[PDB]
Amino acid sequence: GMFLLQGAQMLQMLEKSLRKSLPMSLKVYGTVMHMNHGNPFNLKALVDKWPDFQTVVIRPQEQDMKDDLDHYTNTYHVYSEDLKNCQEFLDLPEVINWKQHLQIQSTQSSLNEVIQNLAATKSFKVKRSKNILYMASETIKELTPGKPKAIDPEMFKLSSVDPSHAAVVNRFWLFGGNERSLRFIERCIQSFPNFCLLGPEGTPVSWSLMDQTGEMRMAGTLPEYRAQGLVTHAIYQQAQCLLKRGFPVYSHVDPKNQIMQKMSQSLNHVPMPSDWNQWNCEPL
Repeated sequence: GMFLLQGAQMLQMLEKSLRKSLPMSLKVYGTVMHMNHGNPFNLKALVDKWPDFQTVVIRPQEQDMKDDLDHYTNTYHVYSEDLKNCQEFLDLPEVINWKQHLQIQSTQSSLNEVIQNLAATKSFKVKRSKNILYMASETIKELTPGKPKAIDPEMFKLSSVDPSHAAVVNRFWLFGGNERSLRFIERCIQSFPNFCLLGPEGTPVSWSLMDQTGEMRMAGTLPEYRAQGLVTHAIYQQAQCLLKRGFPVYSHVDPKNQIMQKMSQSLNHVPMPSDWNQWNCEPL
């Protein structure tokens, strides 16, 4: 079937049900937690059956998805208990619009075969980004049962990124650098907590953001400030505020990037048995 969840009662039930499938449901779980805190990205939760769903999809509003090329906006979050059920659900045109450039995100790598099967029936091609999934030790103990190196406090001050400095984050985001990606960063900075270290001139020199899934995202440093462990400070603070607000602390790292794996380990972030995945889909 296909059901659109409506109202806090249903969205809170969905959040609680997904808690039982962490960490593989984490990408969806974090997204639903933010829908339950004002739904700033105007998303909707779809399931194949209620209350005992097999497949959940979080998707944006059709009339916000006016630009077929805006894969940052055209993002879907998926978790499924039954791969055949998932393929039948994602085949429904009200669930996913495969005619656009889009992103599917999940911490469930087994969805790869569902997406490859639908690429063959829905006339799209796929490029998969697979990264290591980290979670804070503290989040692991609560949901699925560590400090930075000292820097000079006269040199660096903790703050948050002003929306007027989105451009710097976007400038150094290696999956961004363009206008559509800037607009996505601006929505993340407007909607969700973020931390930066200000340099001696009072502008952001390192930063940690969050997106609509609750994941820590888009960490970076000004080139002149690299190799000083400054991003560790921004991510540590971001993580501390998430813990305090009762949200999961999670992130991902490219297997190539040993500096960010080491930094993750230094903050007691643990690599998980689930992977981080983004399937970039566009029509043939």
